[PDB]
Amino acid sequence: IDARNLFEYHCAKCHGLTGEANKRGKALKAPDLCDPGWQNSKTDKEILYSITNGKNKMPAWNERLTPEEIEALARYVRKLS
Ligand code: HEC
Ligand SMILES: [Cl-]
Repeated sequence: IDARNLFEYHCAKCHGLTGEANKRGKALKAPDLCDPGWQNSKTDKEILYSITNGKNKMPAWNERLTPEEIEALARYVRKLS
């Protein structure tokens, strides 16, 4: 699975290509995925859950993405630090 490319289409809209949240993401109170501080405040089961189910006001991706695709993405979110 090409998790980078799934990410940049689906996700980079808010988190930015590098995972520093851009002005769209900042305005929605997005975190900086790229931040080691943030990365260390979450687990993988937490990340997988939030992509699958949505997080506070944010929608779930388990319609548009397969479980496989969500896992690759979770592993990709980790590669941004
Ligand atoms: C804006 C329109 C977003 C898009 C598109 C995606 N995400 Fe997101 N994400 C966004 C916000 C505003 C937040 C914070 C929500 C809050 O109230 O805390 C998040 C959060 C995440 C997280 C962290 C989840 C957690 O429980 O802390 C992750 C791992 C994450 N987002 C990843 C992610 C992926 C993989 C996306 C594409 C499939 C994606 N997000 C889309 C804003 C937006
Ligand atoms: Cl999309």
